[PDB]
Amino acid sequence: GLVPRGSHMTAQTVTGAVAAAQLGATLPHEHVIFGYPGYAGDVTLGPFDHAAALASCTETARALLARGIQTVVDATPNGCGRNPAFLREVSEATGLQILCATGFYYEGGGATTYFKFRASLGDAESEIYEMMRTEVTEGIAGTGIRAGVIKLASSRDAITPYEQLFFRAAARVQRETGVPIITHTQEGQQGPQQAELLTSLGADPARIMIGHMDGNTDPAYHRETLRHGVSIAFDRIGLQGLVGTPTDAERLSVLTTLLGEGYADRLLLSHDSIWHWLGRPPAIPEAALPAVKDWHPLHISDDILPDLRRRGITEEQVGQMTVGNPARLFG
Amino acid sequence: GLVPRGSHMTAQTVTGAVAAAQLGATLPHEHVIFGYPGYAGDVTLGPFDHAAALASCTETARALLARGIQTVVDATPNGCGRNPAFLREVSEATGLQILCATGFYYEGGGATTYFKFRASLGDAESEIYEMMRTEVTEGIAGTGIRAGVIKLASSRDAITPYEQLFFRAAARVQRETGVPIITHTQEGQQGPQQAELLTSLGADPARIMIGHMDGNTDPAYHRETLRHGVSIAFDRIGLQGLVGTPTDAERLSVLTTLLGEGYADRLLLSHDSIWHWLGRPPAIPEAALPAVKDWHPLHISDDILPDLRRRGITEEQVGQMTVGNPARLFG
Ligand SMILES: [Co+2]
Ligand SMILES: [Co+2]
Ligand SMILES: [Co+2]
Ligand SMILES: [Co+2]
Ligand code: NA
Ligand code: NA
Ligand code: NA
Ligand code: NA
Ligand code: NA
Ligand code: NA
Repeated sequence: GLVPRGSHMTAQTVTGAVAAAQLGATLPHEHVIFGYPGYAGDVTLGPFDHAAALASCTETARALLARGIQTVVDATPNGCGRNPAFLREVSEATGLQILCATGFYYEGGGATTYFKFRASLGDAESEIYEMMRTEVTEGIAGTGIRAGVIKLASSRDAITPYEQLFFRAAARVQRETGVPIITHTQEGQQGPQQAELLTSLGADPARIMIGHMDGNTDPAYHRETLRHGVSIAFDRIGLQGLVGTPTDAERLSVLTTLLGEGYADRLLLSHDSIWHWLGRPPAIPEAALPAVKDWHPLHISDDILPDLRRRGITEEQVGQMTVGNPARLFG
Repeated sequence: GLVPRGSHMTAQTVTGAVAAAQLGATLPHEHVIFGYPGYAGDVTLGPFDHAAALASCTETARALLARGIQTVVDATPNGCGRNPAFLREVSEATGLQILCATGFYYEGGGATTYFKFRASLGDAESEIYEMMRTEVTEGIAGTGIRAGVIKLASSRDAITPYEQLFFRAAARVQRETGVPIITHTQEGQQGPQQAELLTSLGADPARIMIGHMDGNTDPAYHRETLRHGVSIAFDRIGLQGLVGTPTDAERLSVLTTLLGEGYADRLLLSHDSIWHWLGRPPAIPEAALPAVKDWHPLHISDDILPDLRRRGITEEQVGQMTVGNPARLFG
């Protein structure tokens, strides 16, 4: 198959390097804690309850370990609450391995004023490249905790000039270190584009995972993204009917077709779940209850995998998506 | 003249209440420390140097006190680096009185994802009202440090539906507590609108200061804002040629005309200066040097006031803008 080619480090979780073989079954895109940019501005009424958060998260972590999931990739952008030290707390308490990211969110949902501004004053791309490179080879906020992946995100209608500063910095870093890249696609679009862009910028397709691909239901769109030899991820499984987002029945339709055409080695599955919100706890409006009912990290282990298997998917296919793939991609 | 009418507390600086008579000459809109939303995401390479920052800021503070300026209103939005405890450090070290704000920035330069999101899920206006009310009557992040003013900001083309959530919350709070409101106008527009809106929402025009009014050079625009009986502020004096922003020569042209028509009691003067940047220190491109040369907090005391006086402005007019007005408005 296609093996990563070029410089390579070692999967750097928030508690240290780990050999690819030790990653085990993995959820490639989740969020232990998250907060939309501005949550910090609601600190007075939406303060972080460390004790409550640490207890809640370790609880969830132990439930994953109970299901054989040994590793989780936390994809929280630098502006969206990323807290390595805490993540490390959760990891050290449970034994769950967690990698964290480096990067900012798409123009519309990230804390974009800062670099959008620096961009007008100078070489922001280079500045972003330096931050990424440092966070992936030395550590974050000087804690010694390195990022295990670079997270990129784009908007619906295009990968904006601001978002591209980040794709270029990432490519530089991916080329230089071999670190993996996971991405966020907005409302099921730009998947092929990020693939064309990253590969054209020289980033290794074998270390690239185009995210939120379940956000699109036309399998032609997936087949086109996969042409670039990158991995794609149905990573919001469980979130049904919010922000474009299709139903799982729909996601599984596509998946069984792609699996049916031999794409097992390029497909990963996650929830993009949030275990503990930062800011004021979200007020889930009555009509939205069903949309998020299966939007938790135990959904794939308990509902999805059994559903694929009983449909014809093999134990080997499930094993390739949940263990094989994360192994080669982050390992 | 027009005196504040309705409930009223006491000017709440970051070190306690202070009688209006004790405010002295004041700079109604400055920023001891600031950071565009996202600066926190650049923590690894743009970390906060407390010692260096505390030394730099107290230095600046002492320079203001040396010029008779006894009070500064820090207008930093909740997402833009607001740090009451630190502000209090600077105040306690020098004796400079500082009030801090409560509020978020305009849709385009603030950390707007959070509430723009909560807005779609529920009654964000009410949530924002609660935060504001608490921060102005009880304190911020539970530190006991209360906000002395509510800061509102709008965009260039309109006061957006998101920005209006904030104008409505503020109005509620202004009506209920009597706390002052200072605002940010984008690229010299919406001044009359914020005035129409706030007053129509029942906020006291005698506790309202429409900001960044020097951003517009047509005095017809000022005269129309002033019709609502609110105060207007040429509060970016010193920033010349960046983000619309006119030249001081131009700002003074308008000012001497407004002063010439008897508007002394409704005009305030500030710099919207930043004493210490949060994040990676800003890279000032060669061509921009002149634009920010006079963009520091000693500019009005040393250059502006002497310029007005030598033009015909009286010691009493200068005294009304720099001492009288802040006294009634924040006192
Ligand atoms: Co995403
Ligand atoms: Co996510
Ligand atoms: Co402003
Ligand atoms: Co300002
Ligand atoms: Na558990
Ligand atoms: Na971000
Ligand atoms: Na793969
Ligand atoms: Na000094
Ligand atoms: Na803000
Ligand atoms: Na006034």
